[PDB]
Amino acid sequence: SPTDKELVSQAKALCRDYINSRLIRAGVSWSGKLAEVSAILLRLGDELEYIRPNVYRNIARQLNISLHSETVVTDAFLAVAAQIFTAGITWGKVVSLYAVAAGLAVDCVRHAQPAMVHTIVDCLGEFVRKTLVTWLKRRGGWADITKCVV
Repeated sequence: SPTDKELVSQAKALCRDYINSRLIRAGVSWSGKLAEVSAILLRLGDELEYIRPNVYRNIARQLNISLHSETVVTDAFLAVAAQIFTAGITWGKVVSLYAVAAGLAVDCVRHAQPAMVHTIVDCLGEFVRKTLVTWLKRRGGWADITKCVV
């Protein structure tokens, strides 16, 4: 029965881990239950990019991002996050939120804006806190994502 504070802290730690996996895999990272969740998240995110490459691969081009400035990335992330959930919350939609955040973060890092990753993580953290946290607690928390596969 996690608290809202813990759920948000885990949301940001899961974001950092997912992003770190993607940066390392993209080749631009030149620097228990939780690990289970991270592996599921990466798996479901990858499946999303596999099935819908035109939407989740090349996030920056999809959103028409030219400058990787802090206001552009933050407004791009928030505007997509708002549209993702307008019709309800599901685990698949949460996965899509992380996939958008990581696609943006990879593009920032490739364009000499690695400082932006901290901002993306904070934006996802605050969006979860204000939009999703009560739904997560009804599911039993992040561990419920293990029910998204077998």
